[PDB]
Formats: sequence, structure tokens, C-alpha cells
Amino acid sequence: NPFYPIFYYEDFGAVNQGYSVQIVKNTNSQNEAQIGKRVNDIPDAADSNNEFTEARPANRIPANSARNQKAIAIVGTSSNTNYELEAWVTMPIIDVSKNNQYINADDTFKYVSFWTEQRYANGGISSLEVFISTDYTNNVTTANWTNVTSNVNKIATSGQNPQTYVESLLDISSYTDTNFTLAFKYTSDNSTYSGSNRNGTFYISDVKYFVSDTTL
Repeated sequence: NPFYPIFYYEDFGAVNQGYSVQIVKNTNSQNEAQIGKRVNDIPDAADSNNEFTEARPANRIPANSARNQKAIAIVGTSSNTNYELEAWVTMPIIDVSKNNQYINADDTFKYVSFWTEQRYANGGISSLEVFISTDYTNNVTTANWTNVTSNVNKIATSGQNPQTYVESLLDISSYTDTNFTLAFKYTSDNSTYSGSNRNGTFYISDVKYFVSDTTL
């Protein structure tokens, strides 16, 4: 792999470049321009508790074209109103087997790292969950999903680490599927807004698929 240890790392730099969005529920008609929009607020030292330190690769991987990194934002609260949403942000369908030209049989361990943030989320009425499908093609409602939220030690969480990007690390070493789809599911409700009861805005950024010779 010329890009070793990274085999997939897009920039979300244009509409649907490395991601896609499906809005399965929008009961209270939040504007769609606020659901899965691209924003300039990406992790840096000052907004990650100085944990996002390394420089990004100059190019998108594997497209090998100039990187222009953007985050994906989902706004569950606007105008002091809680909007009930089910919004999915799906990653590309990636071959995580050794048939991938960038993955070799001696790459014993495989990981995805990603960064998430919540702003103005309080009370536990919104959440960001992570799922894996190995039969997804183009519709989240026609695929089978396995909830793997419990398999990351940290993810953006209502009431916790406000306005701070936090890193998740997901071990996918046991997967060898040719059509491997990671996805994020945002859910929120429409209970009465207050500073202690609000859906907030969640961010998804810097989803990096990579291998390792030793456990992480």
C-alpha cells in the first residue's frame, strides 16, 4: 500500500464525496439543509482538548486528490425547538478483505477511527450511534445493521464534553467482507426545549480506515 497504513480516508469535501445522507424521519420539518450539511468546523488542537494533533495527508485516500476536509453536521435543535429526526450518514462500501489492493494478508489488525462532537445537547434526548452492514447498497432501510456503539470507548454524547471533538476507535479486524458499510445514525426527539433538555448539533469528521501490525 502506497498510503500505508491508511486504506481509506476521504475529506467530505463535496456533496456525497466519501459519504451519503438518508433522512428516514423528519417529523417536525427541520430544513434539510441543516441535516447532513458540510461545515468548516473540523477537529483541531484547540477544539479537541489538544488530542487532534497530527497533520492530515495532503491527498484524499485512495482517490489521491487534494484534501479539503469538511465535517458533516446534523442540527437537531434550531430556534429553541427540538426536531424529531432519524438521520443516517453512511460511509462508502469498502472492501476490507485482503482482496483490497491496499490490504495484505499480514495486516493482522484493522481499525476505523473517527471524530465526533456535540454542541448544545443536554438531557439525553438525542444520540449518535454507529452501525455496520455487510449487505448495504443504496438504502439504509433495505439493509441489515448491527449496532456497534458499545464497541467504541468514546463518542459524542448528550451532556458530555460540550463543543469538543472526541475520538472513537473501532476494531474491525474480524471483518473480511467485500462490501463493508459503516454508518452513523442520529436520533432526536421533540420534547419541550430547555437548556437542560435539547437535541443539539452533532458533527462527524475524519473517518480513517487503517491497518496495524500490533493491537491498539
